[PDB]
Amino acid sequence: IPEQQKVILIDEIGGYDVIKYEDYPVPSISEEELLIKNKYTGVNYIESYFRKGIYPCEKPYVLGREASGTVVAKGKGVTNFEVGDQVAYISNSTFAQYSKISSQGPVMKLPKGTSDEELKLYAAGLLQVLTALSFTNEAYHVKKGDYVLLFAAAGGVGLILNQLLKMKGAHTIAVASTDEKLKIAKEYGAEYLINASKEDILRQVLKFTNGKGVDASFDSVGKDTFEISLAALKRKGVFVSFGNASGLIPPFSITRLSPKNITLVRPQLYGYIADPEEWKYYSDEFFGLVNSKKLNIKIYKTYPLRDYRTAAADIESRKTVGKLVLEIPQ
Amino acid sequence: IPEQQKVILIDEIGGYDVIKYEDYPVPSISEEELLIKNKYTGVNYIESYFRKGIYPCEKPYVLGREASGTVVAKGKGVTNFEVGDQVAYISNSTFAQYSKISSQGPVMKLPKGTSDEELKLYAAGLLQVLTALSFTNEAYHVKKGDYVLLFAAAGGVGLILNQLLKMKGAHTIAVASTDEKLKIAKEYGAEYLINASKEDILRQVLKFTNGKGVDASFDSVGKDTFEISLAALKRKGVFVSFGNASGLIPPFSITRLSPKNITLVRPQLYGYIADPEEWKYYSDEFFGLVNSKKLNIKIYKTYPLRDYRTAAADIESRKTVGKLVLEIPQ
Ligand SMILES: NC(=O)C1=CN([C@@H]2O[C@H](COP(=O)(O)OP(=O)(O)OC[C@H]3O[C@@H](n4cnc5c(N)ncnc54)[C@H](OP(=O)(O)O)[C@@H]3O)[C@@H](O)[C@H]2O)C=CC1
Ligand SMILES: NC(=O)C1=CN([C@@H]2O[C@H](COP(=O)(O)OP(=O)(O)OC[C@H]3O[C@@H](n4cnc5c(N)ncnc54)[C@H](OP(=O)(O)O)[C@@H]3O)[C@@H](O)[C@H]2O)C=CC1
Repeated sequence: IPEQQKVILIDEIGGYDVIKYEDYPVPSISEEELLIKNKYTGVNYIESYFRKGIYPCEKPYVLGREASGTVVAKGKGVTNFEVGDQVAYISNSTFAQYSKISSQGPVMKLPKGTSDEELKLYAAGLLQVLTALSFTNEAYHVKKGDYVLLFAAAGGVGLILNQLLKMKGAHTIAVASTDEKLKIAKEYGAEYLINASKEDILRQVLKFTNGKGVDASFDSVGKDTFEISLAALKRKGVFVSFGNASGLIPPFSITRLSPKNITLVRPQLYGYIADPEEWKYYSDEFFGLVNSKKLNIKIYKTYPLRDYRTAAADIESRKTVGKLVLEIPQ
Repeated sequence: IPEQQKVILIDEIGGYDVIKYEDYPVPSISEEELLIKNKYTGVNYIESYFRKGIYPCEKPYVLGREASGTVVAKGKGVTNFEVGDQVAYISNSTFAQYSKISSQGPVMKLPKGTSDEELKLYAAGLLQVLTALSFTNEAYHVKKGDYVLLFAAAGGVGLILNQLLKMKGAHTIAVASTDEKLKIAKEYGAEYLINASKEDILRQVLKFTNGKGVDASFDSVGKDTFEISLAALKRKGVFVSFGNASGLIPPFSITRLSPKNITLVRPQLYGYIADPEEWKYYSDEFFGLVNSKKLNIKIYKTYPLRDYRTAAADIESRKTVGKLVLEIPQ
């Protein structure tokens, strides 16, 4: 195990030029930790918030949220994992050849002899599926018959949400920026389609819901959609605001939730997988759905780790559908 | 039916001197409305928000939220009520000898022979019981074994919540400004007591919840308890912010709900009794609980309508427990 490795990091906030592919230390591990050599890591929109200074982080800051790979070292007290075990896990600093995580943390042991193709699939699906599952179970518990507004409907999280909402018998009103995206959203389970580049979103939502509004809004767009979601919600509806793609929602007076008794939730994945029991619940569900092919994980493109800047530009351009994946160099 | 009556109104914002006991027209009614002669009307803290300019209202503004009385006139299209019916109802402009409401609104027909004491009881209990029922059913669905933080615990809504939370098998952590008030909260079902005037609230909450925090906070205090509730909540906890006794909560970034996946609700009673089906559900439940004295309605003091200003001063002084009621001389 080397002293140094290649990672993607940022030294400061800014545009794509601040993304660096550089030598960086391999982390040391404690008695309960795993050292994992990564093979694949998923691209997630959140990296843009850190890069732009929307979310704070101590810099130099190694990027990444999830990875799949192989345990190459373990602490003295680790019995639930073996060296050579193939794993998928949620962790920072995963745009890297080597990352560490607690053996008690959000790491799942994959079946022995898992292939590289499957490893890529798990790296592509893990974070976004866990997010979709937990947000539709706990943030707002989606019921059969619910009308649900879904923004960024053909994106990574969006395509998983489409599938889950269909499975649950919800009526999904999908919003995306092109007709070609909405076609894919439909393929993935969306019932009603709104092209935000052509149509009045609120007017269409009210049309599809008989003027009543939606039971819940799963809205990852933030600033530019806040007023639309609030207006589109039915009385007693639930607003799950879970992203900032168009910017942060400015500070608001919670009195605005009152006329329609709107419930507000601004969740993050971590808070639903924080215990071993919560992690086992959702990671087991993730595995079952993906393995049985009940959930499809659409991969837009795979890029070498050093090409993350291209992936960042692609996803932020709004051109993409599904998941972008980065191949970690051996 | 007279053309003129007496009411309590405000012409402008300010202190108690702006509360006026004034001549005012008896309202004209539409074909679907009832005219009700009031006997009793409850005091509610919300009147302070309108008087101080915290909540906007068109002035001159007649005060009141709830009353009990007798139907003295109805519109030609009304068949679900008769002249002579005794009623309990939720309506504005009820600090008055005569008020109107839609026959399709939140008004309930009381049994023939309802006594004067019962009329008083219903006017004392209606708004606060409906609030407590709906907020513990829908705003946050209280479960057996939940730890629940309760501010203003010996107040009108507070004493109802203490009783309901106990009935549901929840564990109430009651917060109030004196030991004497807390003794009453305990009598009404509180399991834990915190004197906000001399204790470290968060430290006591963490003691009582064994470090976990509360499952929900029912917090009617607003500005000055915002931070404490957020800190006191368990991971995945629900914040039911439902009053502004200390002032409005200033605008804040909803990302502050993210570290603990906190659900936020800022409900108003109306939004849970907005249609005939919802109104029937909660008003039937209110009646059973209050008529049977399963729920106790503590009356602090009864004032004549003309003396609302003393009641306003009393409740705002923080010296009161339970409900203040206004009696209208007939
Ligand atoms: N709270 C949490 O724990 C998590 C939150 N997220 C959030 O969910 C969202 C989806 O993540 P992910 O699947 O990685 O990304 P996506 O693949 O969905 O890409 C982002 C999409 O957002 C839409 N969008 C709307 N407005 C803008 C804008 N002004 N600029 C750029 N894109 C915009 C675009 O679709 P279109 O053009 O069709 O509108 C774009 O394709 C992100 O906002 C992300 O931050 C993701 C995972 C966990
Ligand atoms: N959202 C809704 O639909 C409804 C909201 N409400 C709200 O619920 C709360 C209770 O109403 P109600 O029972 O009528 O009133 P209360 O009888 O509870 O009287 C208000 C109590 O609030 C407490 N309080 C805390 N901080 C302050 C402060 N800075 N100034 C004055 N009082 C303070 C006091 O108790 P202590 O000294 O022990 O702290 C006081 O006794 C109110 O905030 C009201 O606006 C009521 C009904 C419906």
